[PDB]
Amino acid sequence: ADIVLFSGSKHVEFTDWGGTDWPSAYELQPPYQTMPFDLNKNFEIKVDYSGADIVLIFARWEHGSKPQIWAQISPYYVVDGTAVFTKEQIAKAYGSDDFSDLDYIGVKPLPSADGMTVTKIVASYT
Repeated sequence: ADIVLFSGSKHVEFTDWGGTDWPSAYELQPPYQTMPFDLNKNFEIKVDYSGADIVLIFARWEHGSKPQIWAQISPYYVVDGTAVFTKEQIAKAYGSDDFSDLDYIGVKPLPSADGMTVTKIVASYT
């Protein structure tokens, strides 16, 4: 499967850390939503984009005395305008590939002048 997570054209503005928000090309909260792809399989996220450097985030909020994880990864490669982030890379930044307590997944720009445009996001099994 090539699962189409997003298709079309979505332009995002993000200029500075001081701002009112840090928007996303694409976001999921695994505890509050059905997952559109399987995290226990060996996935890749492929993003067709333009403009700002893009990152993929897997986050677990601080709970009790288990600390917050904010695992923010750059693509494995970007080629001809498509960034590819792999499970290996995110599982390494997250500390494990145990995504049980996973709270948030986002595809987000880093600060720029032009912002980022996304035309397509795909989940893929390796």
